[PDB]
Amino acid sequence: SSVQTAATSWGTVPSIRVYTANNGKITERCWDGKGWYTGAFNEPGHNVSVTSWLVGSAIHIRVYASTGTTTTEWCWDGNGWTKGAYTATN
Amino acid sequence: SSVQTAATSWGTVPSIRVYTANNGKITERCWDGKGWYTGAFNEPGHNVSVTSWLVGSAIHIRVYASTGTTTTEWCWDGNGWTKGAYTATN
Amino acid sequence: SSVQTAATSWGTVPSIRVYTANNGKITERCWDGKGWYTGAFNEPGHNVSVTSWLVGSAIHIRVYASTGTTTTEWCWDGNGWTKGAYTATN
Ligand SMILES: OC[C@@]1(O)OC[C@@H](O)[C@@H](O)[C@@H]1O
Ligand SMILES: OC[C@@]1(O)OC[C@@H](O)[C@@H](O)[C@@H]1O
Ligand SMILES: OC[C@@]1(O)OC[C@@H](O)[C@@H](O)[C@@H]1O
Ligand SMILES: OC[C@@]1(O)OC[C@@H](O)[C@@H](O)[C@@H]1O
Ligand SMILES: OC[C@@]1(O)OC[C@@H](O)[C@@H](O)[C@@H]1O
Ligand SMILES: OC[C@@]1(O)OC[C@@H](O)[C@@H](O)[C@@H]1O
Repeated sequence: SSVQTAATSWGTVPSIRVYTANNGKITERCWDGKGWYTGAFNEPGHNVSVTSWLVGSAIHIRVYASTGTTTTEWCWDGNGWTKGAYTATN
Repeated sequence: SSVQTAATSWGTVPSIRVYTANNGKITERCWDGKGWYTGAFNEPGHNVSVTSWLVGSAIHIRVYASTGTTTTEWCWDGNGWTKGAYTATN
Repeated sequence: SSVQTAATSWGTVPSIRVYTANNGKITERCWDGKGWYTGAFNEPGHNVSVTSWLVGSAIHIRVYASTGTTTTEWCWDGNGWTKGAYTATN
């Protein structure tokens, strides 16, 4: 089984985040113009998607991690990853 | 097996749409700033991807639903989901 | 068993790019307002994700193609697809 990725970007530099689900574990690689480095994201999940939006120059990322029929939303709003209010009855 | 998701967002509130493939069916959950609810999208499919774009204040969404090697495009343009012109030789 | 897609778009026409992973081959279908056609992207991979951003009117596209634990970044920056500096630790 191949890894599964999800990717988002913002601005014109750009900044890029790539999330990889590997055997149930989702980690994050980051680009800000000067080389790829490992990010703070680390959550369980066999499938992953992501969206993001800017307010001014402040980025907001939402990552959706799925295992079985359970999708968990994870939020970045400048100060650490927190669990979001997303629910879905599957 | 796990569900598969795809997400899109627009604006600064923001608005968020999350599409989930589950056992041959794709459904949609929506956020417009005050709680999650279930959206109009409801189409068969085992894999899903999405993109969207604003034209002034008007959002357009395209959802790509695939089963086997067949991929159907569904269009939102302000009032109702309609089948799109996408084709691909697979 | 179903094919896997990823989509991105830009501008207000819009331009759309849909990437399809089918049996270890990722190919590209393009829309610019006047009908669908096949693009120049052809790379090996079992999973695909995409992000894009505009620099003025010039589009920049990053496609992340994964097989096993290897993810390769492919870069469009106006004149041909080249391999990007993305690496990970998988
Ligand atoms: O690259 C730095 C960082 O804070 O940027 C925002 C998020 O992508 C975080 O996971 C990441 O650690
Ligand atoms: O600030 C976090 C939050 O309110 O952001 C908007 C949506 O993603 C919600 O699900 C989420 O809980
Ligand atoms: O959130 C309300 C709604 O009209 O927004 C646009 C589309 O996502 C529709 O499916 C959805 O029901
Ligand atoms: O308005 C619908 C439509 O023209 O929008 C742009 C593309 O998504 C086309 O495939 C689609 O048929
Ligand atoms: O539509 C023409 C084209 O050059 O546009 C940019 C990239 O998507 C290329 O693969 C594609 O062939
Ligand atoms: O111009 C190519 C490049 O520098 O663009 C930004 C990032 O996608 C890098 O991985 C990539 O090598």
